Amino acid sequence: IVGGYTCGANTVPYQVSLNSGYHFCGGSLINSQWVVSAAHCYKSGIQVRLGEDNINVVEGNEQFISASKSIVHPSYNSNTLNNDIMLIKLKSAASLNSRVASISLPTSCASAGTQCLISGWGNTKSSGTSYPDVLKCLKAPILSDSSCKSAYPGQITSNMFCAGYLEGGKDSCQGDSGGPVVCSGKLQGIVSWGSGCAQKNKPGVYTKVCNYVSWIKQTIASN
Ligand SMILES: [Ca+2]
Repeated sequence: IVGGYTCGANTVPYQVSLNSGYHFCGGSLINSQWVVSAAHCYKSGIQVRLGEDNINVVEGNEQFISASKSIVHPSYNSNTLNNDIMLIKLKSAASLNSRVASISLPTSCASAGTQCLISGWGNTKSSGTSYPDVLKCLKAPILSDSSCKSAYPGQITSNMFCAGYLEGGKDSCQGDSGGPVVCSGKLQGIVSWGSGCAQKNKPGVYTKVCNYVSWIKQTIASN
């Protein structure tokens, strides 16, 4: 997250870190046994880390649970990042309390202009590299589909939306991928891609979760 703020320990209780010896992506807990992330975060043999604030220090609310199964969306295209969504099942159920909690799936798609909370452990610099240890947060609006497509001609599908600031300065970034965009208390987006970070007229691009609720629910119901 570039231009954000320190969230506070366990203030984003559905935020998880995907760990394969090191943090490499975010994700969102959507029930006690399932995490939703980006398909471009796929890799074998990872551990899901819940209850994290400082990802390099054991602070006493962590739950570490290995993944039993990954399911990349059946139509994921890594060249275009169309359908950049994946489900991760945990080997055991997380224990849910105020500091570890699931985030509700949307019942409708959030409109441009809705303010949302974006969070992750990704890069905090737009020209340079500095990775934070504690979770960072950004409050940012969904941008119109027209400004999204004008910023990224030929690249925005109906499974994507833009959020952030066309003037730059505030954005998600590398290492935030797979993490949440939460609006009015529901999971509306997944940190997916963008050109650089916090650049002018290159806002963040997010997987449009509301398109995938039927697939998520049916998948969870059979796996
Ligand atoms: Ca920790």
